[PDB]
Amino acid sequence: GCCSDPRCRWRCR
Repeated sequence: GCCSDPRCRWRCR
């Protein structure tokens, strides 16, 4: 998953 930064939290949210 890339939900670690504000530049890779696309589908994260």
